[PDB]
Amino acid sequence: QGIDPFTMTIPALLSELQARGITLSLADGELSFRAPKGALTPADRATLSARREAIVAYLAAKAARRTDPVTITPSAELRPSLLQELWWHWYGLPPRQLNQERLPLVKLFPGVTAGRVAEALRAIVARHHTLRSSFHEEDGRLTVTLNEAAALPIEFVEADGTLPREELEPALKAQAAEYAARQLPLDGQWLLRARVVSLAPDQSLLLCVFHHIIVDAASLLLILAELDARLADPPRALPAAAQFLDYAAWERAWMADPARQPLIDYWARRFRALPELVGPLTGRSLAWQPGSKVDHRFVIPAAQLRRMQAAATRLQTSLFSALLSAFGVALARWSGSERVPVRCVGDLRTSPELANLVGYLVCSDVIEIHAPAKADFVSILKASEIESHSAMMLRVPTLMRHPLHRGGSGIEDPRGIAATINMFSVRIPDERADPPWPPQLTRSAGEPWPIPLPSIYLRLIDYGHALEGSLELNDTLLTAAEQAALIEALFDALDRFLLQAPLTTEVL
Amino acid sequence: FQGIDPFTMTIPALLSELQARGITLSLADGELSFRAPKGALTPADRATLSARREAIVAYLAAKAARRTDPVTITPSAELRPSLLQELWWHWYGLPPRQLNQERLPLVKLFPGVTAGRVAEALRAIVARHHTLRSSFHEEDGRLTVTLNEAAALPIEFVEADGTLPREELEPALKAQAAEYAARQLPLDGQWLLRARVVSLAPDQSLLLCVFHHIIVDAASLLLILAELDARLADPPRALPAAAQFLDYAAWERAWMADPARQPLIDYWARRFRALPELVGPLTGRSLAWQPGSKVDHRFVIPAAQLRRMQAAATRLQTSLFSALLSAFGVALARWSGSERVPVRCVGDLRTSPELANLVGYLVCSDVIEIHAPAKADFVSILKASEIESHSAMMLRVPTLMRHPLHRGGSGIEDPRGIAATINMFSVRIPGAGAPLDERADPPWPPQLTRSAGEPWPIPLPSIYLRLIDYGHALEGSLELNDTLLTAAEQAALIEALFDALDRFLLQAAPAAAPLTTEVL
Repeated sequence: QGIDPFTMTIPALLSELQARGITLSLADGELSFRAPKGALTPADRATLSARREAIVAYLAAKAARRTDPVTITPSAELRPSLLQELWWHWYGLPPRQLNQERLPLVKLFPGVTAGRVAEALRAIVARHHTLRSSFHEEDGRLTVTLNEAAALPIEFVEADGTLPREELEPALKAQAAEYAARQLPLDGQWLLRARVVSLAPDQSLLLCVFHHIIVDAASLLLILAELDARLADPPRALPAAAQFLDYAAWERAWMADPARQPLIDYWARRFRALPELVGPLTGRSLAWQPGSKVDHRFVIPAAQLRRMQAAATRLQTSLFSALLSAFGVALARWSGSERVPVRCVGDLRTSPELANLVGYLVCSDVIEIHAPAKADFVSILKASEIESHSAMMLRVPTLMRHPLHRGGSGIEDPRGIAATINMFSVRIPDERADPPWPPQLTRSAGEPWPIPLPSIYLRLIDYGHALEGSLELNDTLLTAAEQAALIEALFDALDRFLLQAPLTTEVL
Repeated sequence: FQGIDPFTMTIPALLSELQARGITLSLADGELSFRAPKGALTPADRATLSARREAIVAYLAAKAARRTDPVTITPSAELRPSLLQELWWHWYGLPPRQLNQERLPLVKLFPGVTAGRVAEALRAIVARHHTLRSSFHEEDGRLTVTLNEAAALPIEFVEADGTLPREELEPALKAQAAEYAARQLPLDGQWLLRARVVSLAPDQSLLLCVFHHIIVDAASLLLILAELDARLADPPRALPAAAQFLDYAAWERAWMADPARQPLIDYWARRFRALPELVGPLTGRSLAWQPGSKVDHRFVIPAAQLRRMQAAATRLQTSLFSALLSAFGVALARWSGSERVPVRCVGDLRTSPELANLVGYLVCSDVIEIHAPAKADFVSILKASEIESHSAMMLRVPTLMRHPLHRGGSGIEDPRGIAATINMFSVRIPGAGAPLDERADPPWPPQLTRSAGEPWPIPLPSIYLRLIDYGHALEGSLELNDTLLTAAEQAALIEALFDALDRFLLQAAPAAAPLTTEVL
């Protein structure tokens, strides 16, 4: 619990009161509290009185939140979703699309014929109607149509499955790479392509590419799970799934309700108050600008990842939260600013009604991490956990997703926050006790972004046995010395706060 | 608990973080070395240690100079004043009216025991612990100490009418005790204690003693009460072995004169030059000790709230004392507006078995600085302050911030520059302390009793919080210089203290009590 409740954030103030058995509620503009007798102290009452405006604003936002159950009713309307409009109008149709428009799927199906794989894939496409979307503009109005699943041209090619493991693996890897590198234009007829490689009469390799406007990473996992179930012998039952087209109608209705206005206003106000980070050596604003996207990839192997999970347990927190706090501390140290906003990528599938919905359901949780040099890590961690829970409770689907060229309600454009983090876990099927630190880094070639590029974007996937990371940077905005210092700051934070949680004597 | 900027942590906190990783720093032949698992010390660690090498070596040199167990006290030392007796004598002088804190009273009823048996036991205690018989005088200005004979102690016998009704007898006995305790016991008097037995009846005796504080501390008062109980029990209990304070005094003088002490002195002198200065939040006046009027604000925390405070300290994995110290420091920070609060913590040198049961004056000070930035949380302040208290206790010097000086010194003795003192100790004597209060919902804050002012013509501790944990209750007295702090400053400091106790130690501890809804 903080020392000065008068200057805590409202989420932290409310959480502190919650831990002492005091819960606040808003009804008809009247603010009230429920607690055991004498729990609310005169000092509490003075704080609540001094900060009444902010408290009631926060509570009105909370009243406008998405509440369970999310009840999706079938919709006769076929129209672009709010997020599809944001994507289409922001990214446009450049002659070469950004690589992030394409999401590949690569899966070997031992024992299964190419025809059975293609049949299962086509049935998936027939089932989740959003997969068949096709977009075009008429008079500036974006419109969507559905292809017929029967018309999907699934390609069949062959490879010699009897080749030795050490020639066959590179050949298949090169086939997948070439396939995934082809353009999948946003205005194309189909927003996916599928190809089956027959390794043998009963050995098949599936290669798909889906357009990111229609499919998120969680949906790729859903598609793989549905494939495994359909191709098992005998096939397993398929869990029911709502349709994204129906969700899209529900979401447009939910967003157009004036009841949302307290929530929108809350976020808009918070974003006006966000500080600006600058290059530590350049003083340039770190708001998003065009540039060259360079990816710095690394893998934390099993032993170190296990130490990190142990440290996270000892801090009574998730691995995600520990990593988010280390990232914020690294950014504070690197930038020189003790207040660091971070855009955290999340998944709107947080209720059973949305569990198996195939589509685009990516969202953002924006928090502000405070790392004063006098503080300890666990304290920053605890504060950030509170901010993360509040942000997740108060999610708005369009919030800091894609930038805007116009308009908006002040919550949509993410360009003013330099740093994004995107962490998730995968649990679908190294061990050196001698891993170096820092882990080995591979620097990618630069991808040209003629449009604003996330200045700093840390992607992390926890596979259980390893943690894959990619620090994507605007190599045109950050100097090489700035980039190296940020990498050093990141690895130092990870080591100090998460790794370090026979005896020799040396003179120092 | 690990800080964000190790470059600016205190050395005790830095060493604590490294220890948590199995990294131990040592000093040998002026060379700083480290023991650790083979890949533990990282380049960032090494850069921090190299940049802070001078202060790290100074701290370890202080630690090497520390008091180490065992304390081996040689018996039958020659008789001379202790270092602390000289400090007391020369500081306080012999004013025509002494300060009340010179007198420590003892009041104990011994049902079933005749007056002669009580007097025999008390005299034997006086015969056994020779420092009790000290008497002071000057020879050409040099403080000199001699011993009275225990046989010559004039124990007074008086009577009280034990058959009077309880409501006549109890006030009468309390007035006898109060009058007896109020008489002067001059520092230069022949005896530095006096004893009187009140016969309520031939076999009902009330013992009244007064001891001079230069010779007896509060822990020794408890030791004397325990020894009386042992001596008067049937059958009598063995008496626990005790070293003599006179011999400890010679041991301590030699220990302080050893040149090996110099790095330790040096460390503290340097720490104290760096102490911030606190000022009154409404006056802007320095809160260093000044003459004035001592007013005591007394209160009692009853059983139900004390149990909640103890559960909070258990949940924070700390002692009740550490929790109370951190709450006091946070209150001082909020009240004063200063995020850095020095606190003189009164302690007891009896921390090893060689000093257990030693009757005498063994009071010491542990000085720490509590850092309470408004954005910090309580548990991190608590954890850091624990580290500071452990280091300070390890590096104790008996003369450190005990009594002020008119002259001389080594830069560590005078405590006047620290506004706030805390003095916490525990008692586990059945029936001792405040009346029991087993209400499950006692009011908060506790009722406050303000004493009349005592005139201090010499520098008076500006803020002194005394706390006694009796098990069933926590008795408190906040002693304030009523000439220095305005009434509004005093009220605000008391309110800050009670708010910190409530918010960080009491709250979340109602165990499913009735819920009410109120409009704000």
